[PDB]
Amino acid sequence: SSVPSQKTYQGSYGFRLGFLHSGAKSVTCTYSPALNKMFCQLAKTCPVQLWVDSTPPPGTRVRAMAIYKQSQHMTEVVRRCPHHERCDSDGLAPPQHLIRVEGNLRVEYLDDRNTFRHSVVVPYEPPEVGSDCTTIHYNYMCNSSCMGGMNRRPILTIITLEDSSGNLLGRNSFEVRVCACPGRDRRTEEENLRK
Amino acid sequence: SSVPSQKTYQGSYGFRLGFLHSGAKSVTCTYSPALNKMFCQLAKTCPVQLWVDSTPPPGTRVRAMAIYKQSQHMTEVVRRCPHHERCDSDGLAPPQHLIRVEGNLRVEYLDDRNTFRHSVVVPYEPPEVGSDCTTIHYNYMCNSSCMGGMNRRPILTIITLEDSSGNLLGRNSFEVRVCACPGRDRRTEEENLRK
Amino acid sequence: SSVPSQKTYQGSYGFRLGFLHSGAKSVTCTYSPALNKMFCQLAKTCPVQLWVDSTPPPGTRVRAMAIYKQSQHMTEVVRRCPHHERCDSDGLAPPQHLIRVEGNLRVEYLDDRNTFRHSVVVPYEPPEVGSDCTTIHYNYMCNSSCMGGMNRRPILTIITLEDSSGNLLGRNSFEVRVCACPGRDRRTEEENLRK
Amino acid sequence: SSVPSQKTYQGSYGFRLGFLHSGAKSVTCTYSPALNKMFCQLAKTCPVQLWVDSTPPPGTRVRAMAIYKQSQHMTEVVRRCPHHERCDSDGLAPPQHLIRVEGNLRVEYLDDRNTFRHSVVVPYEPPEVGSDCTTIHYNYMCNSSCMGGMNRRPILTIITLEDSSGNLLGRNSFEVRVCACPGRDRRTEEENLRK
DNA sequence: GGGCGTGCCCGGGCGTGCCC
DNA sequence: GGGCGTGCCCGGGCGTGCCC
Ligand SMILES: [Zn+2]
Ligand SMILES: [Zn+2]
Ligand SMILES: [Zn+2]
Ligand SMILES: [Zn+2]
Repeated sequence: SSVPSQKTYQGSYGFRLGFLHSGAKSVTCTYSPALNKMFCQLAKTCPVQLWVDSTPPPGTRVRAMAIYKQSQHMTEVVRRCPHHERCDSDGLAPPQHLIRVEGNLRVEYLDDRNTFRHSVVVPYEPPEVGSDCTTIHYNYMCNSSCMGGMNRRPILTIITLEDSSGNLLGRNSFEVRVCACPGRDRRTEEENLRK
Repeated sequence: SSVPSQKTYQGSYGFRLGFLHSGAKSVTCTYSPALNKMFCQLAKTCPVQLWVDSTPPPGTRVRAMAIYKQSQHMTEVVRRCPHHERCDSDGLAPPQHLIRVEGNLRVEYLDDRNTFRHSVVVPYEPPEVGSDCTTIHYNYMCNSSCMGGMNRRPILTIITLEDSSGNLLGRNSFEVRVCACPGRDRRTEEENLRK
Repeated sequence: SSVPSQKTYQGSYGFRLGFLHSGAKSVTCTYSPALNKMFCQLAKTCPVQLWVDSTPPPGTRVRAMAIYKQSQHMTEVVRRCPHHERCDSDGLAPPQHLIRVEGNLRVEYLDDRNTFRHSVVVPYEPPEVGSDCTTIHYNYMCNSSCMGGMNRRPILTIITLEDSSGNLLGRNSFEVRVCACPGRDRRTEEENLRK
Repeated sequence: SSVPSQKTYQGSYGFRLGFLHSGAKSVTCTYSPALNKMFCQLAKTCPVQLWVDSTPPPGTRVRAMAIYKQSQHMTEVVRRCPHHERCDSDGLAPPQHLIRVEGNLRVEYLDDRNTFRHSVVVPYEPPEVGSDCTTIHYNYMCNSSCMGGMNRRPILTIITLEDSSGNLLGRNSFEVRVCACPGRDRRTEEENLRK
């Protein structure tokens, strides 16, 4: 009961995610729709669009949390490796958190008091007049390969729309690989998929 | 009267088990429907799905217990071998218990006061809206071959749906082999079966 | 400095070891001169002859100690596995000791206060008028394969002739394998040697 | 002035090092005379022989210290990476130290008060009558590749014979690679050398 | 962008107590 | 005495940050 659900849930507000088109072997961030997987470099900007069919009420929040994808590792909390944990904080993000948000004055970093899982939360803001969507800029602060952290294990990022009390309004998820060469690794994984 | 029943019993709630599809000679966990037998590596995650036709009431519990499959050994309590008993506790599991549950804050480990058999219990949780089933992650903390423990003897795991008082609501079981090479050993035992 | 020397040392008294001729796949004990290696079954009698060119003085003692043969394991104390440690004492031998002596009223079992290594000691007795030699009956109380004990690692037995203070008068050694089928395993290891 | 000398110096006592012959792709430890380089697995035993032409006086000590081989990295202290630092102490070795000695009751672990470099020291012991030499068992507690530690950089181990005050009596050194497959990597580096 | 690292995954096959 | 177990040794080969 300590691993959060990843089940997609558009909910009453029609909550969906969108991703940008990207460029290179070493592109900073690129999303594979075939794999529903984001490939990015350590600490680079990963834009994620939030789409809704209708505006949720005031006090709605947007939470991001990583979990390991594989059954064998689901119950292990995703955290930064010891090496990077001792390195690059912005004053708000605790050094142990993998996922950060940039460019948001109201960001909150949470350590669940029962599961000890990390997450990062911002208020939901509606798009400008109109718009079609709102964009959050996430950063992942370890490579998937980091020894003593993710240790080459795939993760999912779970994005939830929640009320102020943490009740679920919507949920979406995508896989992530943080690596040196996102364009190479996207092409490799897509070719293995179509094989 | 000191060996528990293994008789299948879907009961009033239509209680059934499901297992995941698995990958390798040394896959960490794989289930053989032909043998109704789980093959897994020591301490690796063994996901088991709980299916019900209708939700049981609050206070319902899910218990797992191991017994030796063969008549000659049924009356012997299944325990960890002395070597592994002295090794890896998570703070909750007594070191003598073969079966653990991972990722559940409400787990209880029991030593029957009359039979001295071990079991591990968690509360039953209904699936998310939606979902079709609930999944528990079990771990087996000795190999089937462990000298002074299972000593190469096959075991059954008995999963029971129970009320708070221990009254039976449903029961299912499967055989287990804990070994270094679950893929090899599943294939070997399936080939011997079809011979 | 915590691993004892195995260097052969006949010393002033011309101290040498002798071994009996043996019979079968599952002979209880058999010695390979080609390998300088004793093969025996768990807890069976292993006769070792003590030869001297001249009688050492009163108070001389005979000590036996096991060490792992391989550099990678030399610094680990040789002990019985947890399973057998909890099983068969004769009233004198501590349950953790691998090597016992049978049929000697003056046997002593020692745990070194600095290295924690085990040994077993008897007084040296001269041969009868015649013889030509004196024989000690040793027992090894785990198989080489025992999990959590020797764990398939080869050992040496070091036999030392010592004065009452532990000063060295002579030293000899031989390799040991404790196993179910000493005759099979001797033939296998001798054939691998001559290959 | 904060990087120690590696210059060979047999000194008045004719101090030299010797290495054992080794076996496999994944042999636990193997020494390349062509490269004057030790290849070993993390935490496995690395035997090093100490040879002298004459016995040094009482109070003589043997120190081992690691430095980075390349000019670009020489001035950086060699330490364990953060991941392994937080893992496996024997009660004596500080968790930050790369080099340990096993099986010696008089080992000392030092952090230089001026350079902050680590070293491990044992008393010099003369060979037995027999023997020709004395052997020390070293362990290296990180892989050469460890992120945040050696980070794929080659190191030298410097072994010094010293009086009680730290004055130099003799010095020798060898390169070290700690890796998963010492046999493979020795063969690879020897082939590159002869190219 | 091409290509070398290097811990670890992968299947082949040898152990070794015990069944026959 | 013949022969099957079964954890682990063995070499082949894929990773993936970083050198070129
Ligand atoms: Zn990291
Ligand atoms: Zn066990
Ligand atoms: Zn034993
Ligand atoms: Zn390390």
